[PDB]
Amino acid sequence: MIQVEENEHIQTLVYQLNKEGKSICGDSFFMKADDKELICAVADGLGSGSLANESSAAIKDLVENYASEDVESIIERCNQAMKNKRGATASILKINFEQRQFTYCSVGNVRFILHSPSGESFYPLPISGYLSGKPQKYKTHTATYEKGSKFIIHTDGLNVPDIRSHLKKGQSVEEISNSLKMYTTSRKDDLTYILGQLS
Ligand SMILES: [Mg+2]
Repeated sequence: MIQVEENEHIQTLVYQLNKEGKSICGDSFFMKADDKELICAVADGLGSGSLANESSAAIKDLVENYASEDVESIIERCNQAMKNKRGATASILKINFEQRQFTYCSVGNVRFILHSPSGESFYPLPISGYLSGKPQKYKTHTATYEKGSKFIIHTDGLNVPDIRSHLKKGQSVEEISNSLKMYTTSRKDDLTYILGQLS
């Protein structure tokens, strides 16, 4: 499944495909852009079956409902919802277009890379553990992006040797998605990513 969106400030693409032979996806995402801001999130539930989905879906729902809150507030609501669930790894990104500012918070192995035309990339290491409902010490990143920046948020189903290179070379989110096609054919795990290109 691919879904694309565009406005004056960003173009996005969401790709999601299940593990080969698996009916219920354990990954979830949420994406919403208006003329002023973007909210998005990607999550990968622990365990299997309906229980992995229950966990990542709870995140999708909370990010949509609480989108106006700061990322660390949203992720903490997500953490509380994991109590008595399998838990999930997750990443939450908010962008304010007028300021060209983004904020980011994550726990676990859902990765985020933002590539600047200047050749700088924001590429945090994964934070160990997962959202389990137990106490977290969140790390929130706040920074300015330059026009022309491109980014990806992806679950562990996408395993690419040099993701930065794909972002640098691609001229649109459709091109970057096509550039990643060889990593999507095996379907060893659920695979979810969100691409963005920022004006
Ligand atoms: Mg996974």
